[PDB]
Amino acid sequence: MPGTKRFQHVIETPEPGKWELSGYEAAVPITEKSNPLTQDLDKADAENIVRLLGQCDAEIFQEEGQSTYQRLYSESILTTMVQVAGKVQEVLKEPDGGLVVLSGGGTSGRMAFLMSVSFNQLMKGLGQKPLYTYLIAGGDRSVVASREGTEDSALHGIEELKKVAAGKKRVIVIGISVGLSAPFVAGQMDCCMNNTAVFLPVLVGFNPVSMARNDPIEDWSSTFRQVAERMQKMQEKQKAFVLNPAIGPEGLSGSSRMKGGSATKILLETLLLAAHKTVDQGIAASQRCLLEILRTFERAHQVTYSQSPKIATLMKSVSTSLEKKGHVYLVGWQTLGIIAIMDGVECIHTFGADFRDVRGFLIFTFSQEDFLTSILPSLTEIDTVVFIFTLDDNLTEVQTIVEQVKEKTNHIQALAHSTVGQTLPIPLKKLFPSIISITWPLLFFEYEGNFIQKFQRELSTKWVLNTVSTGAHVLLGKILQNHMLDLRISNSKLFWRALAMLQRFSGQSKARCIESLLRAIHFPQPLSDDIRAAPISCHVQVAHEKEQVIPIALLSLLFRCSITEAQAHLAAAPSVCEAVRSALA
Ligand SMILES: O=S(=O)(N[C@@H](c1cc2ccccc2s1)c1ccccc1Cl)c1ccc2c(c1)OCCCO2
Ligand SMILES: O=P(O)(O)OC[C@@H](O)[C@@H](O)[C@H](O)[C@@H](O)CO
Repeated sequence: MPGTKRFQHVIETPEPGKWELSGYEAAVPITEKSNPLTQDLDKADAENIVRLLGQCDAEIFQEEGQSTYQRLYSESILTTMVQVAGKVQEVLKEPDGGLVVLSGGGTSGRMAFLMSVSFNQLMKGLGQKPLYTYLIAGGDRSVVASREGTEDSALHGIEELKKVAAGKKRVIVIGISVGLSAPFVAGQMDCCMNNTAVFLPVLVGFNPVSMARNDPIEDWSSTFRQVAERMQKMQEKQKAFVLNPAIGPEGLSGSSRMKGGSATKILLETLLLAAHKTVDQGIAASQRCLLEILRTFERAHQVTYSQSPKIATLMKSVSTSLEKKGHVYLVGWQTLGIIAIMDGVECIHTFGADFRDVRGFLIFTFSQEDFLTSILPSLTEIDTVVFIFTLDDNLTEVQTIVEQVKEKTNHIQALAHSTVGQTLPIPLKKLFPSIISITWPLLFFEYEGNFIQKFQRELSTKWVLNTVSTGAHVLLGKILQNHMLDLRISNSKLFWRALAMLQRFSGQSKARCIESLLRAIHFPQPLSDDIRAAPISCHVQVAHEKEQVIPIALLSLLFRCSITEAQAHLAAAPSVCEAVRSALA
């Protein structure tokens, strides 16, 4: 029948109680799993949210049990990180015709960009020509934009990679997809494998390959799973690498901007630093060099969440403000400015949030007096501003801008990074009551820019910001258990995540879930055989423009009713969350 093919790969809903025993749960990729630590995340108060998300983030450094999935500290992963450092070094010693590309979509794209800059800085500092570049689904504009639709074309990934690989002779492509999921990446990797004279593909993600996506890519013939299975075979002769440790599920299910973005930096910074440090010394990279850096990143988590109670309070001020239709501003310098901009933007697609609700500023790139005259006027008593800097920044810009903001608003707070025994100039000191200071012990550093100091702080800020943004919106009641129910379907992955959420919360069959989702999407047009048979992009393009697609589809199933009936029920309830909660009872 029509639609049987497009949905061939979908697993049937299990009958109640045999979720485990049907083998459906064992097929849910780790990156899409519900994290059991957060099954009651929607009931936690602010301090528990922080405690629960800090605990989920720490799963990154947790070791393998005794059967089970390799992890970051497993010897198969570290031995792969070594071999990859090894190949990065071959390129470092022959920079003529050599290039290192870091490519991802969404947050994997954002991460790739940061790291390409840093390692380019490092090489400038040594007087060598920069060898790093990034690639982000949707071009470079995507780095600071919410643009979830762009990851779905393989050809587009292959074009972008063909532009940048110019007339180079040895190219390392590090494709980053947390879920081993994005067709953008899949196409790059497959292309590298069709020309291993020039290309070396390295695939980075956090699912076992056996959970990689296996649904058809619209412009391509292989699935992500097949591409990855073929890379893994090539690794035996060291012509491709798959670097995929499990790091456990996300605190908010499928939200791979959190743990997944963090692990991506931890994993790649570690490995590239190791490679640079050890070329200088004319020594091969080794597990022991990687470990030093890895443990430093793991100290960084401890150091960061030891400041939890102040994180919980920044959380509340952020949540309070948005409950009143207020706005929230994130202001910081150099690379922490950017990380602020990334976090705010991600709130758009993650929570259905307006660009103004949580916006980030770099001193989007609005400098000292430009921000004073432009943004400063339009503030208000309920808003919130957050300053993010090190005590090595122009601390004179800092004090100024806060002084003016303290006039137009009082819900300020800040995030400050210091080496130990650095002190807060007394004007600045006095403007912040409960302040978030994070002091970093002395560490001896090989290079001029102190790149390891940079990485720790970027990462620690990421964790604080992500925990605040996510926590703030959970507090508002917009998350259901640990799922975001009311997402906007803007790509095929989210299409599937929606369908899985319908199977999970409805318990009804695969065919009914799918029918209800397509009706919801395409309403007011009815299911035709064309629509049943259409490629997933057709449903995505139409869902992307609508509101409450998933809750409307769920209600339809629970009440066993039409789309007309569920829509009017929804509009006759105080809110979405309210209506779904009641219906779930
Ligand atoms: O497209 S898939 O090959 N892989 C999908 C998913 C697969 C899958 C399987 C069970 C439950 C949820 C999900 S989501 C995938 C894999 C890695 C990273 C992200 C994503 Cl979306 C697929 C496989 C099976 C699916 C399914 C999708 O739709 C969801 C409902 C269950 O059936
Ligand atoms: O790295 P992946 O699995 O290929 O995910 C690619 C992007 O969709 C992902 O980063 C997404 O943008 C974020 O909103 C996840 O919270």
